[PDB]
Amino acid sequence: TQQNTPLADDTTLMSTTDLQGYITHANDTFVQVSGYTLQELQGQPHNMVRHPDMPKAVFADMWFTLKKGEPWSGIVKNRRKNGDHYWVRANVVPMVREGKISGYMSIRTRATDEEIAAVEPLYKALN
Ligand SMILES: Cc1cc2nc3c(=O)[nH]c(=O)nc-3n(C[C@H](O)[C@H](O)[C@H](O)COP(=O)(O)OP(=O)(O)OC[C@H]3O[C@@H](n4cnc5c(N)ncnc54)[C@H](O)[C@@H]3O)c2cc1C
Repeated sequence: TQQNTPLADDTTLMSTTDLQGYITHANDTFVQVSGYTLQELQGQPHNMVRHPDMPKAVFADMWFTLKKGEPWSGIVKNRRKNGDHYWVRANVVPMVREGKISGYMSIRTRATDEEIAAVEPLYKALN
């Protein structure tokens, strides 16, 4: 199925990746919503969650901003294990340890559907 899974108001997905984007930890809500357990996520890139409809230009601008040491945010469409889609607004922030960017943490809330209708014409003009 490709249908939408409506998320609750308190939905707060949080995860941590290394400098190459491979997941190092994931909170319990990310495990429940994504359908993947913690051990299946650890040591895996964050693209197993990526929905194929998401443009390449969205992630290219994120890593350009992240590699500059700056935080990034945007409306993201994700994919579950069964394959249902759910929109979020990712808030990826570079993690700094001893003056060095050690990784990136992100807190993903539920996307208001009005942010979806504003990027869908832009997303089909991006990829
Ligand atoms: C903390 C964190 C949380 C994330 N959460 C999500 C999430 O919830 N959903 C989601 O879909 N993605 C998420 N991502 C992005 C994920 O890691 C992938 O980069 C994304 O899915 C795109 O990878 P891809 O190979 O599928 O597409 P690609 O074809 O690789 O993406 C297009 C462009 O992305 C750029 N890019 C991707 N990875 C890198 C990299 N490591 N270094 C430099 N440039 C790069 C390249 O310029 C490339 O041309 C997250 C990343 C981080 C760091």
